[PDB]
Amino acid sequence: GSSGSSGQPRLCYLVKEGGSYGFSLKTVQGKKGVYMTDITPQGVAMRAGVLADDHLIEVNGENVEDASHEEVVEKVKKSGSRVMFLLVDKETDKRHVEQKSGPSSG
Repeated sequence: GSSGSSGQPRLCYLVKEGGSYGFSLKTVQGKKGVYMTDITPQGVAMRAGVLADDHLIEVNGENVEDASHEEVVEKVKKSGSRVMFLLVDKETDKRHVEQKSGPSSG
């Protein structure tokens, strides 16, 4: 329904403008759920105020936290022309922070 519009996280209301939105979704191995990776500049996304590496919480009012890419990509196209994306900032959230590894040779 309409219980709760905005709260802790930021509401990113996307509005179809040119061909495809200004964001891109991708599935990462090991991780559960989809999120924004490519945020086109001065585009539909960058305009809505949606940052990258933001774990999806719900689309058009449909929790996608543990939703498969297929479920989302389909919910977005079906949604119609506009959609409501809700995610958290990359800084606010917390990811697996550890001594990253570089290139190995030998």
